[PDB]
Amino acid sequence: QIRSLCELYGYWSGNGYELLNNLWGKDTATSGWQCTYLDGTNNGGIQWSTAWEWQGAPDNVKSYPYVGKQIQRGRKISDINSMRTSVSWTYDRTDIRANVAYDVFTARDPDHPNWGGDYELMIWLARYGGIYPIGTFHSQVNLAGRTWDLWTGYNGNMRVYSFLPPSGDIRDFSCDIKDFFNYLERNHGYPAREQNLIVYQVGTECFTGGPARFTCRDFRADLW
Ligand SMILES: OC[C@H]1O[C@@H](O[C@H]2[C@H](O)[C@@H](O)[C@H](O)O[C@@H]2CO)[C@H](O)[C@@H](O)[C@@H]1O
Repeated sequence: QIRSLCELYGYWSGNGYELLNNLWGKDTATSGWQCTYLDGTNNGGIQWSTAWEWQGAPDNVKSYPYVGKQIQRGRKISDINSMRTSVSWTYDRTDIRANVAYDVFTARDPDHPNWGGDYELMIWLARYGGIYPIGTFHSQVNLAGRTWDLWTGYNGNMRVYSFLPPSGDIRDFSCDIKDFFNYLERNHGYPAREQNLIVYQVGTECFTGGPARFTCRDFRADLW
């Protein structure tokens, strides 16, 4: 690895991307740790991985190490035409409580901190160990060439929309996240004309299990 980010909130940025050893829930663990590795920045993308083991509090996320596309504040979702992204990943085992997911926060306050927002949009590519997203099942949705189970609910005052695979995982994925926002704007009254983009990320939410290793073989993201 080019960089090993094993400290709490160990951080790298470059090429308009960033990487964080984002162990935001680790104090709920009874044992374990996690490191995030920058493996490469080849071909306009990022190659990275994370290794971990956690015990305790099986409904509590311990971490969400992520790669993020850096974005400028003050861009309304309605004024973003496209958020094209692809990811290729593997997990070395699936007998763990964890997901793989895109995470996007938006907020009416363009200076809202990066830990949250008014709204959260997640696109889950894996659902291991019997975990649930925030909220309850809403409806099925056709986007990005797939069918999704949409779940909705609240994390504090933040409304969370999570799009889940009905079965299996999706280890190679590409999409335009604006398709997901446009669907929410049409059918859920999502106020895209007053919501600003805060973060644009992919990573893995880790609850319990391991030793486990997530490998992001390639990540690319753009927006226009
Ligand atoms: O806490 C935020 C985190 O929640 C995760 O869902 C939890 C949920 O908080 C809890 O109420 C329920 O009983 O357990 C689930 C896990 O199975 C959610 O999966 C994450 O996306 C979210 O970041």
